[PDB]
Amino acid sequence: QANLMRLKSDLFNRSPMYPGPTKDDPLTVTLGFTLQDIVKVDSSTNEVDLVYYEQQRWKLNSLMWDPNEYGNITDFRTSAADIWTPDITAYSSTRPVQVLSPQIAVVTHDGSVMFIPAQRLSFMCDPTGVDSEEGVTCAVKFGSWVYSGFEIDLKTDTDQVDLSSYYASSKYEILSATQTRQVQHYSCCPEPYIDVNLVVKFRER
Amino acid sequence: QANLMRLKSDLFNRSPMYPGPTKDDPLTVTLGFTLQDIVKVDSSTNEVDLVYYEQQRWKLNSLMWDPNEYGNITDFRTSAADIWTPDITAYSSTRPVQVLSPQIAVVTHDGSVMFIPAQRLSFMCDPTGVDSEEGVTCAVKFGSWVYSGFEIDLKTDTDQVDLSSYYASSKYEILSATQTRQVQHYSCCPEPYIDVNLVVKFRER
Amino acid sequence: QANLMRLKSDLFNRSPMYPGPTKDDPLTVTLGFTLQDIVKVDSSTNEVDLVYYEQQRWKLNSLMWDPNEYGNITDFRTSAADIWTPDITAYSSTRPVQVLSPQIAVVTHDGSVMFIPAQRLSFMCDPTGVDSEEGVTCAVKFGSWVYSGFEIDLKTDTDQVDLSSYYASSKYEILSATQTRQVQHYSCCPEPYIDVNLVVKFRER
Amino acid sequence: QANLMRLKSDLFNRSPMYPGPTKDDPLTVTLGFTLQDIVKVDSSTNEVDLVYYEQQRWKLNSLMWDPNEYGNITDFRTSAADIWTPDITAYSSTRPVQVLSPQIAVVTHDGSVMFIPAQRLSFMCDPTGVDSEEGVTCAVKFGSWVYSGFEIDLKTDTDQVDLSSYYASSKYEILSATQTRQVQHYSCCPEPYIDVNLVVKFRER
Amino acid sequence: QANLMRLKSDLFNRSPMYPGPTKDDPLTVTLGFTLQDIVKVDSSTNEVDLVYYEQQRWKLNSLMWDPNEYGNITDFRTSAADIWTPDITAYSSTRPVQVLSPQIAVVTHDGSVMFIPAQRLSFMCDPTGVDSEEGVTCAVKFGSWVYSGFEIDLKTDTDQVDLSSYYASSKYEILSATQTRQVQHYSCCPEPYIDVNLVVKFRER
Ligand SMILES: C[N+]1(C)[C@@H]2CC[C@H]1C[C@H](OC1c3ccccc3CCc3ccccc31)C2
Repeated sequence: QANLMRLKSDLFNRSPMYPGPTKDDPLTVTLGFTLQDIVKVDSSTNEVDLVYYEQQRWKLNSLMWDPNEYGNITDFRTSAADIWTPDITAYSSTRPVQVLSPQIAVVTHDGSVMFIPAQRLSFMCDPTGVDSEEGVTCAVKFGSWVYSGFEIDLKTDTDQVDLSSYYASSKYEILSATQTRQVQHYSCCPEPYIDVNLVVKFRER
Repeated sequence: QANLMRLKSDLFNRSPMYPGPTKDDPLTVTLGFTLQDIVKVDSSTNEVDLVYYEQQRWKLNSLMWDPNEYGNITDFRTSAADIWTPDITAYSSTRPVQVLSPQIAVVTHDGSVMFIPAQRLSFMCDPTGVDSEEGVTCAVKFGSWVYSGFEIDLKTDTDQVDLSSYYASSKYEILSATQTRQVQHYSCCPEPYIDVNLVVKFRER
Repeated sequence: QANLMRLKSDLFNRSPMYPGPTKDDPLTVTLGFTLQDIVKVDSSTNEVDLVYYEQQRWKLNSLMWDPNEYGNITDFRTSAADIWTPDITAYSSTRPVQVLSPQIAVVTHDGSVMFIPAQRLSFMCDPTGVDSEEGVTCAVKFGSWVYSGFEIDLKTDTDQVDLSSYYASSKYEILSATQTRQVQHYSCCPEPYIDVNLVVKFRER
Repeated sequence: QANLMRLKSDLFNRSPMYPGPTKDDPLTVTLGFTLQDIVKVDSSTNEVDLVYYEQQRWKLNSLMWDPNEYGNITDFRTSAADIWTPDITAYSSTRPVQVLSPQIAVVTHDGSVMFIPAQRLSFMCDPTGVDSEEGVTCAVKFGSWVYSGFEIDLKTDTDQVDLSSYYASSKYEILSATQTRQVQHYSCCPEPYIDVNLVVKFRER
Repeated sequence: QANLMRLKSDLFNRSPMYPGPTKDDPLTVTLGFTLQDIVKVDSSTNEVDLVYYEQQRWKLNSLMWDPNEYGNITDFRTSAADIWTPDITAYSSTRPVQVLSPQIAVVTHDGSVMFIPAQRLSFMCDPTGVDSEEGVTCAVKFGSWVYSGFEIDLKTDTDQVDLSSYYASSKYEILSATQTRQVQHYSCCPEPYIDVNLVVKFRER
């Protein structure tokens, strides 16, 4: 602990916080979903509720250190409030997202940060058909709220949503779940926007 | 980031916060709504739930900078807690407004601030009739809570509410949505009050 | 803003906060209600929900200033957390009060403070009869929770609750609404106890 | 206010906070309940909701002063966060306790503290029979969560729960309410444990 | 109190907080559950609510002291915010956990910390069958959210969940309740994660 205390002190107290990316200085955030459960479906409001882990990865120069200088410490855990985090948001939620997990990130010597909040999300989705055999399809985009693709580049490692943790006895079985990077384009504005479209196909039972 | 850190430092640490407008020193706030979804109607309580983005714009001299002096930075993003924000409020909500988006603002070198929170709002509205053609109409005024028109002047760029992001599969289709600036007077009160009246006409299906 | 910043600095940063009234040094708070809507009734728990504005006024010597010394500023707005506020509470609520408005007060050069929070309140009342023509009476008292009438004297400008903003299409029409100052005593104790009794008579439709 | 500011300063800023009682240095806390309302019973979960005021009294040497040295001030009010408070807890709640009143205490020159939070509490309780003639009896203990009877001695002034404020039109009439100090010995532990057992007998109507 | 104040000062003010364990410096946390009540099931959403005490024990060198140097004080109580706590989390909750008890820990001279928060948890569980005699079996996993088994080793004293406080009149009787230590080797990674699998078999009545 002697060493880790010093490391944390050097990174967080001697330095101002990282002010977020700029166009001259962009950042890549890697996003990945582990879909845990579809909890609730509401025919009368068209909200559906998901529980998932949202994996977030990025890398900052200002978070790098030589392990040799800190008793061979390769990585540590720290409160998410101690560091900058990206403003990744569901574009079509209907309630504030509920955080199910401690807000703690893992920081590695190479400057990598990994942050994996578990969340319950209510979002817009017409479940009409979910009792049929062919099921229904819903979609929610995740993106930075205020950063364009010039400042924050979104990325996935795979378009397969991780289903290895899906609640086996959920009221709803998952037929397919994909996470797809998209580049929104508008004649409002001569610059791109990046989101990840979480598309879930599911049915009852 | 070298430059942005210094810029934020110069603006926010060396200076006291902006103390809000005065009558000798008023401020114009521009308001605009992007209506996302009418989520829920409650006929027994006459309450209706909206999800929308509320675009807010204003301009402060104390937030200006010459880009040349900060590595050609034209704008940045910052926590809304870092700056003064107007106290725009729904005049007839029945529950505290739920914030759906990160509280982050965009500040431009000319001193412009842009803040676009996503919100869910329950407000007073008698939905009786919504199951027809011709549908039902509901209104809600948004205004400063404590500043008169002498201190804060409200404005819109257009009386058309932005409907380009309305949930196509909402339980409710929008017939029309306007945002209209009103000045009120009141027997009690020498000074003018300004609001923007959000009027939405909608029906089921 | 040059002057207001100085004024706020002089009042709030050079001075300790006001520590609340004492018996040798009492305070008068003026209370008034603007009743906005009766939202819901629950005949199964006997709770009713009101939305109202609660007008609070009091005056502190420590909040006075000569406008001439601060560029003719007569009054300003500030976060309620910057100043002492009285602990006015509903004596018979069943849920924590929900705050519907920004917590901002108006301070005037004469030492007056005006604070007008919008609130939603669930309180004990038995609505049995509300479907009749002659309606039903509910009452809730509000006073200080911890100050006796030796320290805080409550007062109203009028016993008429302001009904000029009542939701015209509420499920409940208001037959009468009064706000009445009351002094009780307790055996054990010389000190008088003050409250304002909000009595509301209402019926369906 | 001149004197009170100084008194508060002397007690709270020049001194560390009181660290809580020890076995060599125990503390008596006096508890009393004012039962305001039984809001609901839930027969499908065995939860029952109470609204009450829980009077708490204790006495600390470190909170004493000679009134003569502070302009004859006998007592003052202060935020409960300014002082140590005992960790009195319902042993069988099913939801976090909801605070209904400002968190302010009254401190007297003799070192007495009085703290009276109003709360809504959902506890365990099988209401089966509450519609019958004799109705039912639920109980909930209150006691320190982490201090044994060697550190915190609980006490009541009376075993009668104060019913003088019970909502006359509650859905439930109170047949009897007692508060009884229990010295419990657990077979895990050599220390004695105290609690106050709030026993309420009630029925419908 | 003279001595305790000094002890707390020496431990918490002169020293930085404990920065959490590292692989070169791991920590054992001992977990144990006291199951208090199964409160509610929702066969519609497949969620189940438990109330339990979660006993947590660990030991830190930095929390040791010689009782002789502090007036023979063997142990003390302190706010859990004053010390590091492990990030033990339910892996399959569907709502944020509700804390029912004061957040206070007991620290012993040997460096032991004991922390026993009472909680209400809604987690994923298909109750279909609970009305039979055989009953239904449900399972929830608890463990660190961000520390691998290289940093935090979980342990139980017993695989028997403590049932000596179970609500005798709960809607649900407990047929069996076990807490079992597991080693899991999830998706991405070469490093184990440790969990305690809380398995509860129950039925109505
Ligand atoms: C809101 N209160 C706290 C105000 C008015 C109703 C309720 C109860 C009352 O407090 C009294 C009281 C009177 C004299 C000295 C101390 C106290 C506080 C304890 C207490 C306990 C039971 C009933 C009344 C009071 C004052």
